[PDB]
Amino acid sequence: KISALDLGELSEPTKAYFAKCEEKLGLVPNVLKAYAFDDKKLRAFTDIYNDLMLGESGLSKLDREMIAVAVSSINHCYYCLTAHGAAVRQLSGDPALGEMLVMNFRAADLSPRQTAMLEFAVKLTEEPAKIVEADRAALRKAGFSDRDIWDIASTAAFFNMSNRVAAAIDMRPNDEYHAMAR
Amino acid sequence: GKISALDLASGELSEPTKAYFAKCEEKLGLVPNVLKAYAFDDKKLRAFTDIYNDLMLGESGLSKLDREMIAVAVSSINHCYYCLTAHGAAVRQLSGDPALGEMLVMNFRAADLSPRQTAMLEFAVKLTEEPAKIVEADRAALRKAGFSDRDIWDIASTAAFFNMSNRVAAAIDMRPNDEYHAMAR
Amino acid sequence: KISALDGELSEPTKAYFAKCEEKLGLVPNVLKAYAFDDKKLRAFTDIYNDLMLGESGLSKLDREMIAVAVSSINHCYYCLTAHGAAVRQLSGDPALGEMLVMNFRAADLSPRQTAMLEFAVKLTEEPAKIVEADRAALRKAGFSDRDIWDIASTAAFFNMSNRVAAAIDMRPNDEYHAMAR
Amino acid sequence: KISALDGELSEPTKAYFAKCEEKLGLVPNVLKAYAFDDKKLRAFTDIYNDLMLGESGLSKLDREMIAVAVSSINHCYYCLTAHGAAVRQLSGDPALGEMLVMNFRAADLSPRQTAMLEFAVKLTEEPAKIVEADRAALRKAGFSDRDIWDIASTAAFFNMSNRVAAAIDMRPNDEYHAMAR
Amino acid sequence: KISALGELSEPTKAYFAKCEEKLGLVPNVLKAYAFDDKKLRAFTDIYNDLMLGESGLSKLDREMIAVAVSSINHCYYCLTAHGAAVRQLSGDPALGEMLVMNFRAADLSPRQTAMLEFAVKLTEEPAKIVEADRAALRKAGFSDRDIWDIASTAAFFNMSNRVAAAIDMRPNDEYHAMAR
Amino acid sequence: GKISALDLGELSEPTKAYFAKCEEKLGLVPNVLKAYAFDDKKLRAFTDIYNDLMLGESGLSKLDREMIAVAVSSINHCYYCLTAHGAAVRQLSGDPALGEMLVMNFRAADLSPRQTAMLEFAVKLTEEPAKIVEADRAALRKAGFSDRDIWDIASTAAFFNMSNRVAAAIDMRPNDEYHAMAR
Repeated sequence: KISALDLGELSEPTKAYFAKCEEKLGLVPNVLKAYAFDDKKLRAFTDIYNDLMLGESGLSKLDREMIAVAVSSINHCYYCLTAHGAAVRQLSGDPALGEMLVMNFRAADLSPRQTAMLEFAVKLTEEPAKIVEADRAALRKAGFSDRDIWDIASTAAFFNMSNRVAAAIDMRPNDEYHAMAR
Repeated sequence: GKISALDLASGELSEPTKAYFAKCEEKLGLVPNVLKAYAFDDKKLRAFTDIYNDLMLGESGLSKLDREMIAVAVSSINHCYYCLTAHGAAVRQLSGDPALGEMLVMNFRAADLSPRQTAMLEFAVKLTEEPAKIVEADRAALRKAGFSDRDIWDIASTAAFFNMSNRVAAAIDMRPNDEYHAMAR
Repeated sequence: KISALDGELSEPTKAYFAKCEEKLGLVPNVLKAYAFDDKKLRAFTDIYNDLMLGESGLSKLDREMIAVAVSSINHCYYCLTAHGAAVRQLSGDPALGEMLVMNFRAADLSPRQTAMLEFAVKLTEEPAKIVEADRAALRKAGFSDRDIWDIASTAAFFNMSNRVAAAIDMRPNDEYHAMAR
Repeated sequence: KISALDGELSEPTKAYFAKCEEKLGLVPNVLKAYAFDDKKLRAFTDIYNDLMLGESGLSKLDREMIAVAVSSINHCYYCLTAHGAAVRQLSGDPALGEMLVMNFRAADLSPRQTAMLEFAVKLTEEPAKIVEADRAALRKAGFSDRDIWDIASTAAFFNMSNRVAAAIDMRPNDEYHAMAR
Repeated sequence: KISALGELSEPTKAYFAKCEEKLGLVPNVLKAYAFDDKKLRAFTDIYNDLMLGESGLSKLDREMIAVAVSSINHCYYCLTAHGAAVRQLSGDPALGEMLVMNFRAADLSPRQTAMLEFAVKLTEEPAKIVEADRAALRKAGFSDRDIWDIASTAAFFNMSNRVAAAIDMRPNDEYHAMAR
Repeated sequence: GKISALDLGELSEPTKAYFAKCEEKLGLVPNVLKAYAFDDKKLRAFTDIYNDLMLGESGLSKLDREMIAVAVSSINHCYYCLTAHGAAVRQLSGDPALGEMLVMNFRAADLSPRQTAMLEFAVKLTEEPAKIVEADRAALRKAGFSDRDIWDIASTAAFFNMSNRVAAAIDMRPNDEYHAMAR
């Protein structure tokens, strides 16, 4: 079961893409399978995911994965802590960093720059109503540009969406994730 | 004047974006400020409009008004000025009922909603406040209200998207168009 | 229906409503809810009028702003409608009403206004946790101790109003929605 | 000090305090805090006496119990002290005062008293979420619509009292601590 | 009914004889563990060492932490029992009341304030403790061992509150009238 | 390679002997035992309570109890305990995935009705212990737990509410060995 919801054969272009996934990764990420009932939806998801997590940014790819895990920790999202926790381990080379981010980032002995980024993602996840100029000013003082700030917010905001889709439908992450990068 | 509290530079709009905005303006009589926020990268703008349109306007077992109701209920919980303004105006427009618009912004429990609409909005509230605690009984209750698994998917997506949207606007102090306020009163 | 709960009005109350209808273009629905007991109606109108229209270091708009911000946290349909109308009216600024109903942090308020609303928010959300630095912060913003009293009382009062309205499902007048847009 | 906030009492206020002293053994400090404006003092005592002492399908103990349960959620030192002593005095059971102050769920109340308190808790913690089902639970426990009003009103009022007290750090009289032990 | 969930051993009978003579009652919490003498011993040892052992915190400091924590958690048993201890140790019936109710009304020193504010945050939001929180305790006049002792006292009452809560453990009637 | 953020020395010979028995049985000395080793009386009292509760006779299996520990630790975001007891769930279940699920969100795990009722009670005792009523015990009994089970469930949940708070307060650090174990 990739989820608790019941939704056709895959379209030719999704089979093409999934082939690519299986060639590059060992596997087709289950989130893509969840979306595959509707190619418009699949394509719009992959378009945003890739721009946000892989696009050009002052944040590294690992920065963004660390934001994704921090937010997914607060929300207790099993799919995302699994998939993106594997990504932190893999991108960092540090199996322990992935566990700490999954459990409590305050445990991690992060740099000031990384702390500031994650503390903002925390407030944005927990109490969006309360974000004020002082919260932006804290990121600037940490050395982030305003476009960096856009990218931190966008990433944190995105995972607030991803967590809730996954929770809503009980989406299951690939079993291969668990053993990777340990 | 500023559409957000970030201090962004920007170059010219691409000719495709100028055209696209010419049509927003021709149609809606405004270019929604969120679109202007994403115009620094046509890549992002296209991503945004694709997801928004499929979500809010594509085929669904949810009417367009149901989805604007989910948008506003979620935005009410998170106290999102951008979204309450913009989707509040959409609810008043689509229903033809300015008071309904106001109830959803303030407290949807004050509106005389069908059991179906209540079940939908109560799921959205739980997904907004405590996504860790969603269980099969939550989905079971939507099914008792008549929703298909594809509908549950659309409710969850709509509610999810607004949790993202509210956070992007909150994080950067995004400013809704002044014109929304007076519409459909 | 003015509420979810179930004879004739008194002559004093029938005449009180004649006047409201003259001065305002309507009888506020809260007055009709209390109308089953004139003792209770008089008590309410006495506290309401002293708090909102009486003497204070706060302007009447300052107090309507506090009312809306508290009602916003509590999601009170009656009070957001009624006092939102009042902010639109007193300020001449339809957008300001909406900001206060939705999120006051979007509004471009003075430091004094901001200080006043942040206190009303803490008193609404965690009154257990008020400490002397909450009072010290009002003083820095320039509030006397009597202004602090008035802010506290205005905020406390809509914590009661929000809860009566919510309990009984009290309905605001339709005309409020169209007003001052 | 009776609060953390900074002339003479009026003649009628001095006479009223002399009478309190005789009838109660003390002048309630809340009355002293209001004594800077007799209008406000009056408004306070009118609403208080009507709510707490006026005719209702709720006993006087029922209403003090609501008061203390609200104050306990809000951690109001003034009200837990003053109304806790009221519960102890009216019930003649010091243990019951304690339970209500600490956690009413330990008390072993009737199904009626538990229905009433569960509604006051919800109204206190999440007024945004009150629905018809909540009023329907009161009816099923035997309350008339007018009791529902009185229950709501009592709980609403103490959400205002708790906040005025907390905002200004209002201090209860020392004598309450030893009362009815 | 000490709770909402028989024969005592001879030692446990002896031990209850000394509490009786020393305290004027047998704390109900002891009666609730006395179905197993080794769980009773385990409890008494940890309890005694915690509240009565050598520490840079006073016995009263520790009893105040117990009450502030119990107040946040609304624990009838521990508010009653440790409220009594605070009244008795301090000599001040009002102080016990203030901590049961709201310690911010209490007029404590900056050192006592820092202590209870840390115990509060640990009770409410243990996920968010940080070095700045420990640096604020040092600033208020606490050692590293005093931080361990505060944390352990606060942590223990977070367990006690939850066992009492879970089984509806009832405090002794006699606590209520004491040191008033 | 610090066991905590506090200024915490020279172990007694009995304590060193016990730690060798730890290496022999566990492959490591739990850092929690090192934290307590400044005083053997405290170390002794901790080991006594811990072992009775986690290993002593009980209607709950050892795994049942490690699951209550991880579920509580998950709510409180306790890095020490999620690490140490996450590893114990993986080791006792032989199912790496189950350890992850309980650390992340137990509602994802394919638990029996009975197991779910247990964790649901652990959750409420963790989040809102003021609100525990007879109806919460009744639901455990409907799930088929005895009252001695209810007590053990409550004691286990309670205990980790303390353990998490001591760990968080002093920044106690779990052994790096835990992270690779039973994967």
